[PDB]
Amino acid sequence: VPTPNQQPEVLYNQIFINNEWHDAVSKKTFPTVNPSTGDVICHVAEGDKADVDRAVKAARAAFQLGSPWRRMDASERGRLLNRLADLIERDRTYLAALETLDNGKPYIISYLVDLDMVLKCLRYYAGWADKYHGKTIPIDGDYFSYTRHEPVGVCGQIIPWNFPLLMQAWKLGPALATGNVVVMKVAEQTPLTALYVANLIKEAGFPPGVVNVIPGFGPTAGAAIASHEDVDKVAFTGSTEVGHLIQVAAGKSNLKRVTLEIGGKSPNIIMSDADMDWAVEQAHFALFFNQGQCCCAGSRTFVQEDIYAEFVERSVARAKSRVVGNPFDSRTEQGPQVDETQFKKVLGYIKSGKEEGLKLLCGGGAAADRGYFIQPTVFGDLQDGMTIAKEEIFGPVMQILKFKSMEEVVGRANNSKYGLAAAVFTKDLDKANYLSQALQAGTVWVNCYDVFGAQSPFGGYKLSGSGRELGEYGLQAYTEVKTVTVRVPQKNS
Amino acid sequence: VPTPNQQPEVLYNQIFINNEWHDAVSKKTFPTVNPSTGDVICHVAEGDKADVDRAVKAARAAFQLGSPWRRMDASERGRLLNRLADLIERDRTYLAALETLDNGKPYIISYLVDLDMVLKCLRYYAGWADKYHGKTIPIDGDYFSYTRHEPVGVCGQIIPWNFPLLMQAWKLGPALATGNVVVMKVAEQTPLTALYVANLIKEAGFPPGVVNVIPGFGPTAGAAIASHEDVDKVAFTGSTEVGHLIQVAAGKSNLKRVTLEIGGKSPNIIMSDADMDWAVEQAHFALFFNQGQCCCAGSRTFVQEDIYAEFVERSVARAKSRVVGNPFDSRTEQGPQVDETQFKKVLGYIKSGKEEGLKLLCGGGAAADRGYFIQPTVFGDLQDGMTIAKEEIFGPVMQILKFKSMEEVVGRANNSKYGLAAAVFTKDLDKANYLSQALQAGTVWVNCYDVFGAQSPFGGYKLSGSGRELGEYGLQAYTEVKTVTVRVPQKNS
Amino acid sequence: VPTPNQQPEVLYNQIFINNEWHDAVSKKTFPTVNPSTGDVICHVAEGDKADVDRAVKAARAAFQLGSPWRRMDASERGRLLNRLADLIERDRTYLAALETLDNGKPYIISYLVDLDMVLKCLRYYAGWADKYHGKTIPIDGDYFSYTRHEPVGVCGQIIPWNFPLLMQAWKLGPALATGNVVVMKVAEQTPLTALYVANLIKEAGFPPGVVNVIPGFGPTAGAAIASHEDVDKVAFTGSTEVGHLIQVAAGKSNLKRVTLEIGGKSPNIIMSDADMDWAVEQAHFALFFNQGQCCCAGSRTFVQEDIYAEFVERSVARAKSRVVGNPFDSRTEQGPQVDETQFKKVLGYIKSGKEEGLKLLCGGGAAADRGYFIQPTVFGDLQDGMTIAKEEIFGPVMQILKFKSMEEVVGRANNSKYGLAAAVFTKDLDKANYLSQALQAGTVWVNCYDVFGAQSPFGGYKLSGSGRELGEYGLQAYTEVKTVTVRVPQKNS
Amino acid sequence: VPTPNQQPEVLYNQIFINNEWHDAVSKKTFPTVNPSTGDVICHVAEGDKADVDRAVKAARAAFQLGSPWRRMDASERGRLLNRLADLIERDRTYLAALETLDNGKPYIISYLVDLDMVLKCLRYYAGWADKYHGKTIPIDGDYFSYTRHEPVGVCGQIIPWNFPLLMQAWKLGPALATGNVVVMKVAEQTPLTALYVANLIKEAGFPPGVVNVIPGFGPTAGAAIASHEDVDKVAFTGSTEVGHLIQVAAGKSNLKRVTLEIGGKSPNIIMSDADMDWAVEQAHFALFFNQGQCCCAGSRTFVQEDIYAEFVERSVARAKSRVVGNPFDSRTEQGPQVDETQFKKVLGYIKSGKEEGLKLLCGGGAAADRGYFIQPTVFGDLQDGMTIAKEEIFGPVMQILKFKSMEEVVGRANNSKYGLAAAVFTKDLDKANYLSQALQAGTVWVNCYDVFGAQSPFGGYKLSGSGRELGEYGLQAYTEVKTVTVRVPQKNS
Ligand SMILES: NC(=O)c1ccc[n+]([C@@H]2O[C@H](COP(=O)([O-])OP(=O)(O)OC[C@H]3O[C@@H](n4cnc5c(N)ncnc54)[C@H](O)[C@@H]3O)[C@@H](O)[C@H]2O)c1
Ligand SMILES: [Sm+3]
Ligand SMILES: [Sm+3]
Ligand SMILES: [Sm+3]
Ligand SMILES: [Sm+3]
Repeated sequence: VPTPNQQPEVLYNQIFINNEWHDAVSKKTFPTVNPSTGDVICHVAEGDKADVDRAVKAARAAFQLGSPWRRMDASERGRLLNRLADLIERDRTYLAALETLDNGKPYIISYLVDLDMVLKCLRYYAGWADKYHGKTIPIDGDYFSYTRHEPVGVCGQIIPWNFPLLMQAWKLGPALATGNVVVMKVAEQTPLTALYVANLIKEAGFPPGVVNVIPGFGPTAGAAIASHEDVDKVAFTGSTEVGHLIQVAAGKSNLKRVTLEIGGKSPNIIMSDADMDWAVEQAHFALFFNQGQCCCAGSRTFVQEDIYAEFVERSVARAKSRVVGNPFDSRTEQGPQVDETQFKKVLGYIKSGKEEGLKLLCGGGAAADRGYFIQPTVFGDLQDGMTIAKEEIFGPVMQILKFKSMEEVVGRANNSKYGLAAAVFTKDLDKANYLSQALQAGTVWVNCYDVFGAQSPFGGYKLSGSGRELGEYGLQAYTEVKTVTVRVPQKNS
Repeated sequence: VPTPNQQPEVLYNQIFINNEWHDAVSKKTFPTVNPSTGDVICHVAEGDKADVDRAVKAARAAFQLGSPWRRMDASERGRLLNRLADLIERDRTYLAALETLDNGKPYIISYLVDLDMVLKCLRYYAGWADKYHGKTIPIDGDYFSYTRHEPVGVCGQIIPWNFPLLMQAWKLGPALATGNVVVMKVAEQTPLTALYVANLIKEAGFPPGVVNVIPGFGPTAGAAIASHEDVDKVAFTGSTEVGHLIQVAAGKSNLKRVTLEIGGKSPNIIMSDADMDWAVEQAHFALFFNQGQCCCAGSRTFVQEDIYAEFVERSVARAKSRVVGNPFDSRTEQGPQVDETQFKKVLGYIKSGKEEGLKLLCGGGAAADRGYFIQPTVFGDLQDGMTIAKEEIFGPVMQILKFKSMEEVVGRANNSKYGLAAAVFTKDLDKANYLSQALQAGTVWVNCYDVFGAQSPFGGYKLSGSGRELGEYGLQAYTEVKTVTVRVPQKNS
Repeated sequence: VPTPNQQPEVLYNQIFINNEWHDAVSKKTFPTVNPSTGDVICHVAEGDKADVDRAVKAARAAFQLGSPWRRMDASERGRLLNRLADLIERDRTYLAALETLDNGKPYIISYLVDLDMVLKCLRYYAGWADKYHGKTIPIDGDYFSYTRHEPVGVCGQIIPWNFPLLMQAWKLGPALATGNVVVMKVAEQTPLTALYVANLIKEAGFPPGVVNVIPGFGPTAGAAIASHEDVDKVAFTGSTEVGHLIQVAAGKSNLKRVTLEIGGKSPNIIMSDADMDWAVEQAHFALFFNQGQCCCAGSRTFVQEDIYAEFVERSVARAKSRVVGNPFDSRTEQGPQVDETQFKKVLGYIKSGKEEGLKLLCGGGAAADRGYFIQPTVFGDLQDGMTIAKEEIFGPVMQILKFKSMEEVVGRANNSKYGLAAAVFTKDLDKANYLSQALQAGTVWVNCYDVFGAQSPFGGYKLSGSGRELGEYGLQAYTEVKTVTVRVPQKNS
Repeated sequence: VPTPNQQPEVLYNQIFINNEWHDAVSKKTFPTVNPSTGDVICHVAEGDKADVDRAVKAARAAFQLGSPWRRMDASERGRLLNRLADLIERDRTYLAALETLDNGKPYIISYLVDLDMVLKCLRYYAGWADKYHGKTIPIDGDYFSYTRHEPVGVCGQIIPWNFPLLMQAWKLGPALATGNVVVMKVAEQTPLTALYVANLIKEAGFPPGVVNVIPGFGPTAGAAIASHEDVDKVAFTGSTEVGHLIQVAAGKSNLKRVTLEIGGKSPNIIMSDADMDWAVEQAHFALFFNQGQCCCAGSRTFVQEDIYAEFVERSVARAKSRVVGNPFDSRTEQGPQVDETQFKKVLGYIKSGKEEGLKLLCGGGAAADRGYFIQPTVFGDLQDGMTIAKEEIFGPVMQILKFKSMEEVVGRANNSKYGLAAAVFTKDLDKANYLSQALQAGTVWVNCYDVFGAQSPFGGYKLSGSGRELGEYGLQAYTEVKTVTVRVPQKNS
């Protein structure tokens, strides 16, 4: 991994509309902070409804029948998505460092994980551009019926701050591959990298208006997109709380298509026959990954009684060794929580757990006096009714529950409003299969966790979402089907 | 066509839950009227939230992992759907007669069109039960990734009164084929036929709880389903106005999946090289079909100037010959409008058109003093800004507009909030191709209209809906994808 | 199971062409024998090239563009396939008894297994008729490219005698569902049942010429189809030896499409962790099923040393209790071998095994002096180089080999020219996964054997075939793709 | 178009096996000639059975389970294909020049057409690598059935000389995208470019043994692959004559999978309402393109009598202006015929036509005394029974036939053993629709010709082939389906 620049230059910090950078109509700006220090990195333009409106107009124009983007070859769309990937790889070290600076996650991770996954995502959807065929349908009568899978139109895409570059990639990949136009609202906590990529979009040769990126706040620029009378589809990734708002906004207005990838409280079921060493390390990763700031985190580790104590002993030991520190330090495994708000938020949960009567196995407190660092906390002997066993903590706080039978664990694991993911650690074939099928989750990892693939769909089962976001499934939400039934002289098979 | 019984006996008039008939919790009932006479056919149980809740519980139970329906083989689901089809065909004369008595549409149509389309739909989806495969995905790393296309859960389906039996079949086919459970709310204006088929479902051998039919009112039983914390998905077909409500209800509550098949103001573009005889008859059919009570009706007939006068003269002549009368009379082409409220509503539009300054070419008034009959009205020389040229009349009121160029007609045709369908009559290949691609509609009929096929998707492009309802596409909304990524010792191609 | 008629009346015994029964052009006939007695059931007309040519002519005519069959709705094709299934079910008792009478297999099997699987197959493909869509392709340039999945043409289908009715159904289902015409050659050992179904085809309402069934001999009628200048595609199921002949014939002549489903030597790998009770019973079933006359039979039972002795002991015990007798007796598990030729052939193999130096664990000799009955033989301590461990015996002769490691078993199991199927019995997830992927077989059963599903494909990996025969895959070989690229004034997404 | 090097350096002229260049086992070589001069470009190694065997071994090893290639991620396969495309583009000018030097086609065409199509094809299939999913099948009973789309194995691919680089790309694209290994036999008349790309494969980072290129002769190296006991599948593109041989070879040997892309005699139907200017130029292109050396050339131009005379007059004038000359001259439209053998072969046909009694409208003779140049010949008033109207000329010799009705032209156009392509020029929608469905051709071009797209399949209907070569269809032939049915404790929907 290339040596990063612990202070990457911030080259772009405005609103990107029509391959041009401009300030907010109000000239307002908001600060972005480096979570590791608490110092302001720079000031980004504060987009609002006016800027959203301007962007939507730009996007609508770019989507007009006969525009370069509409007329462009599907193959060339894939070409552009690949060119974008190339530029991103060219600037891999810069983007990784900027990501870590803006987000807090370990540089090594931003580089080897995030950027790799961004590249693999864009490159994956570049190949889908000219392969998402429609169908010729054998209708009754003397007709020739077929379907056109055309773009849904102007797509509003709102993303969170946990995986800035990646969440952007997840949205842009299928949207652009299907020939859609975009008006994206990036998280105010981490806007720096998306803006840089926005410029790479221009450099890649994307037609003006195709991708519009607007930095700003939620109920401001985000809501402006959600209830816009000219945004055809909205893709939202964030809190379940805001998810409700997004959906309600669509109903009250444009009646635009909605897809939501939201919160979770994923159960991590460990059976007695599970390989301990593996089950332990993966259980650690499943929850602490990305400062515990992951939607599909295994927030409820259900360990079978026969191995509970042992597992617990090992989980605590691993949490005890987990190195928290400067994101840029090669040996730092845990960086700071994205921001103070999230910092105090997490601590509030640690407080709740202790108060509701939980076995605090690892120190639940700040790890430093400067950045927003929190100690890898592990709570033992959890009860389903406890807040920390119900609510998404989104911080390095592990919950370890004990179960006896599978009949029992299935019911318990499924007893949640969330249903984004789950995992099963077992050596037995039948137990793996039975559980996979019984768990009401968008993704069930067997003998592993957090395994993401551009080719495999991701999504929620209940209040954790609707619609899938990767693979061929990711193209569906970005397609408007058109049936054309033509009368023919005489139909034949 | 078998001679019907002008007065079919109403055998079922209660709430169907768990293969059993019960009265409403409140014991309240509401009358159902025969639009041809204005007399009450009988009184149906008035379902409300309480009944909806009891139906949802029955549905949830039927969906329980390990229940007969869950464990049932996909093939047997197809068997049950076919069995249902057979029983419906067995009772074809009865159901067509009852349909006509409760709805108003001509008996010949109920029999040859509706009932035929009902059978073709169910029989089509019976074949999909065991064929909607999931996928094995070539993911990166040593894993085995695949997807499970599982049922979405408890499906709430709300249908209108224009095609009672058909709208029900449109909903039940894909829902049942995919292994889902149903809580259906039937239109208060025409509940009788749905209830009969409800019992046929029991007789077919469908497990109790799988399909629950609730007769009642909209803001009552309908809203109860839309905002239910235990209904996983809602499928709505009705007005765009109510559609907003359905979507907002979902966001404020369960965040359930939503699909909307709503209103329209479909344009019927007639080019000068169109075969007159055909273009005229089909343009007549396009708007007057089913008492003009059709979502995708060609409510805006744009005739190219070069043939405008001639076309209009023939349109009016055709309207003048259109026989309005007793739906049971074999020569009756037009029955009465579903109910007085719709009656008064249609006349209100004829009034608007006149006042807005339109060429009333065919008498716009009642056609009788008994039932709810209205004269096949034809308005000529319409202007896009006129209400009747903007709003969905849903009655036998034809609007004929004139255009010069295609560039112009494309823009005008597309100038609408709706986008459910459209059609183009031409002998020219390039004009057919160009327009079909240019019209923002879920269905574009070329040289025909109202051609529906169980195998071809149907849906709206803007405020006319979201999601498709037929063909393979009709299965999507009823599927919940599950990605199972299993770690393997060593992956190989 | 309905009490059969020990002596079913043979109603049809000629050549079926154009919904009509006629004798062979030569008026020749050949006898069909009841293997349980050795007595002639009746005499069937002997078709040859002359009759095949007449049939092909009939088929070609029925395939003419504009014929009722070509113009027929895809849904109607499905309707006809369903009608055929219904009639077959109506005559289930008769067909089962006739099957047993002419084949030898136990009546209970013919009824509960064969006939059920025939119904399930036809019913499955009925649903495929109107669902095998083509595609609209997003080609570069101003074009509208799409594909038509049309019938391949005149299909010659040659079947074996092991599962008469079933093999017929496997061929007819996909052929007719895709709109093709048929020229079928039925096994001279068991032509009776196929002929009866042939007439049910007529009764179902199938257009004349669409399905032509020709009873006769191999190098006679079979070869006549194989090298016919007007047969578009040949589907063969038989011996690997004849398979070579069929493909060579195609290349020599019409260059028609070829698919072969041939012989096997399927390995059954039982690992130490396997549940004995089940592994032993399924291992018994995997080999002895249908008088050991099954292409995918587990002809090489590789038992892991740690449980070899124990396993063998039980295999033998089960072999010893295996009831061989009158197919019509409820207690009969094993009927006679199809015919004398196969009887002597099987005995030859038992002879071989003994001479090759094998542990004869169960008597390898005739079980009666009347019909063609053979004692369920079990050979222990087999060596890969032994003929009985190499060649397809096709009789109740069990081979039990011993293995130590997976690495070793994989290589050994794969060391065969055949590759039709394999099975793995384990409780371990990783072993199941690893083996499934490592075994070069068209079907790998895990913890079960001979599990067939109309929805899952079946086929060979090497000298055991080419192409798949069930599920959606079974439609491929019966489809001819046509790309239509039309010039459009202006292409848009 | 960059100025080429009229004498590009030949850097590679040996056999490529294991990313290494070696001479033939016999040390024999054969000359490769420049058709424009008749002078020898250089000497290439003459591969034979021995070298094929060597290559097969290399490929077999590269395909071993656990190999870098077998273990490689499908995405990485796509990455390698894209890497190869980049290297090919990097050397576009060199490759174009070398292609022209060894083939004879105009440099401008090699550059803007051939190389462009080469890049487009490879880049297209790069995207397929991780997208050709298998499926999870809803089988009956307590099982989990799914399919694995695995590589077929060692693929032998034999290509002709008309589009050297492109034919290679058509084979390599799907083969490599699906994870297969290759043993390719390149045309003795034009081996130079394939060999250079062979080295670029090495440079791209492809594992050794994955692609082996062998220059040599047909009945020698070609047949050695066709009848190899270890080549799992053979893909052939060449003459129908040799096609028979290839298929026969497969049947006599390994029983390997076969796909043939062979000769044609495509009809070009021009209706009276066809735009003359366009129909005339397209008709010219359709036959003369690539020195008339194109499999799907419109060698039977059926002009509707009403426009016959006029069309012919225009066709002749066009042929009369067609510039034949030095392939490297910007003004050259027609280069020399690949080789003397083909040169005399074409002249033989011109002699035939004259003798058969045809209207020689344009000089049917050599165009120069140096290279292999032939004058753009046009024969008028052709009769279906004439040799030149039946046999593939494969040179610049146009056949113009006259027809009266559609019914007539359909039957005539279809009266051929070939069925590779066809075209229809009409302004009428119904005529276009009717004919497209009526013509038995793998591709029917409407108002255009020779329009190829990596996304749309190409193939023959009769003696012109079997199987398709582009789009998703191109992956089918390179996939081996494996059904894995696992027993599960309890199956649920
Ligand atoms: N893959 C499968 O689906 C499948 C299924 C069942 C059986 N089989 C295989 O079939 C064989 C058992 O059946 P069989 O003894 O009847 O096979 P067989 O080769 O002797 O003959 C089978 C069919 O082909 C015909 N035929 C025979 N010789 C012919 C020739 N020279 N040219 C053209 N047609 C000819 C026969 O008359 C009969 O109709 C075994 O190899 C078994 O494994 C395969
Ligand atoms: Sm927030
Ligand atoms: Sm209402
Ligand atoms: Sm034989
Ligand atoms: Sm040759």
